[PDB]
Amino acid sequence: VSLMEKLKWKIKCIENKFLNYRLTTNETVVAETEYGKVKGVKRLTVYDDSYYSFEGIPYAQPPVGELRFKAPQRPTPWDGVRDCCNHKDKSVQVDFITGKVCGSEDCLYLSVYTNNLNPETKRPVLVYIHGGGFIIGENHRDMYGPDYFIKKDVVLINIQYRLGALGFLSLNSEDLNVPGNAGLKDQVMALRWIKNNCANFGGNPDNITVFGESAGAASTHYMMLTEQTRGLFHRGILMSGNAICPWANTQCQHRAFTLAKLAGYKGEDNDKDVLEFLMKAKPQDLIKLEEKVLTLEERTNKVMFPFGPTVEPYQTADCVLPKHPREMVKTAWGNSIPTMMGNTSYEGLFFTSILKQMPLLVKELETCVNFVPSELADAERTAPETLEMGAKIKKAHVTGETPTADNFMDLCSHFYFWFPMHRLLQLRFNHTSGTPVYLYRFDFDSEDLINPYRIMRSGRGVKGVSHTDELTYFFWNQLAKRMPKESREYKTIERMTGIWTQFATTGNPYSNEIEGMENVSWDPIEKSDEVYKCLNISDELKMIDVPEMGKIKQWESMFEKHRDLF
Repeated sequence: VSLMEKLKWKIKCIENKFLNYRLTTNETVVAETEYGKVKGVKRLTVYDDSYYSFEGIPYAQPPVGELRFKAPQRPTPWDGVRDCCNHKDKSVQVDFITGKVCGSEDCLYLSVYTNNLNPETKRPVLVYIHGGGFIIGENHRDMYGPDYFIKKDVVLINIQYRLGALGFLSLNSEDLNVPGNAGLKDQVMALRWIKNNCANFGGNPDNITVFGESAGAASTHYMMLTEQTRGLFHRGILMSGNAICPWANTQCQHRAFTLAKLAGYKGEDNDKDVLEFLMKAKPQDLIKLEEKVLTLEERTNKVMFPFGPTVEPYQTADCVLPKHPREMVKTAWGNSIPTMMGNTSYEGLFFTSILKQMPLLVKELETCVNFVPSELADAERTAPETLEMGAKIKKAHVTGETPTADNFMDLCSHFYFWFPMHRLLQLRFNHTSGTPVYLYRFDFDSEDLINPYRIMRSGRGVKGVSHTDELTYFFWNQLAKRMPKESREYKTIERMTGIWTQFATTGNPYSNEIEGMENVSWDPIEKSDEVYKCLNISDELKMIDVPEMGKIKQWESMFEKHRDLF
């Protein structure tokens, strides 16, 4: 990230600190939790509203020392008042602006926000799980501020969980008790805390919505798949992702060795000796080195991250993912709660940054074999069958004689988001009670209000609605500002927070109390539907046929002779 964006960020970081102080009040308050009393503080927003803020609530034991790489344990109770007027540190990770490692192994906290601590009726509980490819992210308010949500009468909760190798290291040796998915197991324990305590904040434990975006969407879906969380929450919103996206799980059991070797491990490839080294290593040295773990073969085959969600190699008491996600859908309790899913209108437009450093990637569309789903393609991607599936992809996205960068980013919309969404719906249809699933397409483009991911994806002065462009209208961030109440940006904030709170409360996303939904008839998807219908969210709210349907079906055609793999 460029020196100018670095200094610009440094200055906004300084601005945000002074804004956070100014927006604090002296009105502290105390709530009960099952672990002891917590002191929160009331804060202000730039729209002159206010909310009670409880930050730094522990839902697990600090995962340090011997607890590193392991399943989370329940925190120790305390008798007194715990200071929750300040945020805790984020999971150890690389800062995308600075490129330096930041954060701490002590990161298993959650935040609880609400405009009213003593409501007259118990309120819908909204739980946000952040994305960041399972390697970055945080519940800090400079990125995920509840300022918009607290206009509505809900309780909003933002959790943290362990990222990267510290969250997702996986070893085969059953004696070592590092089956993997510690970071997902962090999410589970946070849920159990939310189930059992949200009532003390005015929240209704029988009306909980979990939602997330990117890796947060995949996490939300994982929380809907696992038996570990059955009945814990009641609605799910999958924003630009799910657990059968090709980036959302990986078999990383061999990669521990590689990471230890990068970090200075001298010795042989056996799990026990690898673990012992990794247990004593400095957390920052490990995270710094994660970028180098993937081989060139893996990157070629589109493996995006070294460590993430995995099929655990043996079953433990806290096991989250015992079979592949596609298999788990077939027995998922989550299949039978109201679900909303959606994507932006140009998801893949996100990859512009990466494309600029790697022009050569656009030549991959000449045959498109590297984008054939892994489970269908051969090792070298050279089999005649593979060139045949590749051809079906190329016909779908390459528009002229020679492939373009826009062909590429369009393909990525489908490779990373639409096609996995299509596979999940169809699969889900075969194994569900028949609860509704609603689709949205976020198609609202503005450069007047933005969020920090635009800095990362080099999205300055780029038209189109990229992956993460919609977070801007849900959460406050330190790049935001007060928007006029008549502006298109403000109206979209109302519409987005409105629909989500509408869905959270009733399990039905439609309301005529939302400006612009007067002629909206928003129907759920049926298994009989050959074509998906979605609410398209731009300046106007319009029900349409999903525009990406034709390409979606083309991708499906790759499974013609392999329908059991679909």
